[PDB]
Amino acid sequence: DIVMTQSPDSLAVSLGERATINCKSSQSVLYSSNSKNYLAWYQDKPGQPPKLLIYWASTRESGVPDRFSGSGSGTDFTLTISSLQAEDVAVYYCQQYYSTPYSFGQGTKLEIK
Ligand code: IUM
Ligand SMILES: [Zn+2]
Repeated sequence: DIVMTQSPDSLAVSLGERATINCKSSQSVLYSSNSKNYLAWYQDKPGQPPKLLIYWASTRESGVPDRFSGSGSGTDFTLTISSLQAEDVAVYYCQQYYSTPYSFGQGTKLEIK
């Protein structure tokens, strides 16, 4: 199974500062025919359903501000929030949908320092 591993498990960043979250896939999720990374990022707020933030590893979902940026190819991916705002507090998850069963990381709890 393709296993997704996030780092760190928890991060306390100060408002206005940058938060960086890593996600590693056990095998490449970069499809050579497409040249696309089947990697997604979700933002999950307490008690709320998860919201899709970025897909194809770097494409932002409609409405998502550009301070959220996803990058990486193959096996190493990153979610960088430039200038963390109070509403950014949530657990962030990466997911691969390269091949079934689709899998997620254990999440990274992002908090205001
Ligand atoms: O808080 U919720 O998937
Ligand atoms: Zn901009």
